[PDB]
Amino acid sequence: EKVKKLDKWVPHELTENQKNRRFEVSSSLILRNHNEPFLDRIVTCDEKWILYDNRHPKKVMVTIWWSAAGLIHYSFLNPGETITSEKYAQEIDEMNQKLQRLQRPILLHDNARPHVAQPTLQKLNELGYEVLPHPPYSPDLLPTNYHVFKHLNNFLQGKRFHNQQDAENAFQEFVESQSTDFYWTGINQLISRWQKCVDCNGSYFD
Amino acid sequence: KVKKLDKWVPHELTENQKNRRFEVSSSLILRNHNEPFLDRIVTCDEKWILYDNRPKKVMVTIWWSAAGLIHYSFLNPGETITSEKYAQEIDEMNQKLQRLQLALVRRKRPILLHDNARPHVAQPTLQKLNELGYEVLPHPPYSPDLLPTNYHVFKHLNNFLQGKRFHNQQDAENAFQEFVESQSTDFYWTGINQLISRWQKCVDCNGSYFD
Repeated sequence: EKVKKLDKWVPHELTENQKNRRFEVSSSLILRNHNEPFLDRIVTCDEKWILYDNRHPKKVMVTIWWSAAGLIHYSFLNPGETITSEKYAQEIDEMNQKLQRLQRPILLHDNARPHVAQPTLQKLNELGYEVLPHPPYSPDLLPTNYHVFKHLNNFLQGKRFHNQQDAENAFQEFVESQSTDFYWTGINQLISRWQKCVDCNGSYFD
Repeated sequence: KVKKLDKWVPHELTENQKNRRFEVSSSLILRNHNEPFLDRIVTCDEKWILYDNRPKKVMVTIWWSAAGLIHYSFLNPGETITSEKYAQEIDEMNQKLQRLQLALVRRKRPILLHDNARPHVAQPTLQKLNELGYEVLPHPPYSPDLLPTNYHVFKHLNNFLQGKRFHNQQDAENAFQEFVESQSTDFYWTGINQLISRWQKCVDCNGSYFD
């Protein structure tokens, strides 16, 4: 049985074992960061379906890569082209190129997805990326979902797009219209979130 | 399933079991490369000691670190460890750590490497580690080749226990004590400062076993 949390499908009631993994990771991150601060090294990412009609249907999947410094790279996935480990690998590799030019980094993302397989992992290892521990079923702890994609939504409400290029202009209008303070905030809010999780002994706190 | 290094690990790792082992080793190597953390590790695991060694048994637990033994403890037969008891165990282990460290310049903050797969690793245990400021290193399921206790200490034990029989628990226990006391401080350092190379191999082997 499932429920939608931050647009992501998640247990209608976490198991005891699922709250332990959340508490354990949250606790350790809070401690890690207090002793050896790393928030400012975090690169994070997720995907969101953008619906052509914001009141089956038609929609386009976007992927965004960002850090507290600001946006790094987003791309769109063409309708009917479900993404694979080897292209994600690609995505990663040019994400890294754009980053280098702005400028080791630490990646925070949902590791429990398909395109997160050997080629992908290979790429990150190869490129020198440490992946941050992340408890299963925890959208509340991924900044793209609790921050970025949430504000995107407020921006998307009541919008009808006709062509793909329109959606993309709405997204890109949105991301590009964002201050660096917007990204800085998404990331630096993590510590509070880890704490809030711990206090809830690993349950959802919002 | 099938036993490896004493513990029940599958015959074939599903493709992600091997992915997780890769994801962690890669990250741990990288993290250690950016900010060395080995010498802050405190590791521990549990092992049914057997009465004749070439059924009656006695479970032993050992906490240690690259600097030495910290604390070990036996569980009589018939007794099961409770998350609360384990929590108490941690609190005791911790107190020894600080006497051992009380000697130093700056204690740095301990990173526990241990098997969270156990069942007595639950809220009470988690609460205690948190309450004590203990970081917990990530650990891939079914990966005894990565816990030093299992691959280093417990291995050299089977190697000193072989062809030995005792007809009482105190006498088993006594054997263990004899062993760990005859280990010099850099026998422990070696179990720890060996992880890097063990992580790598897991990576070079794309998340599979390597011995």
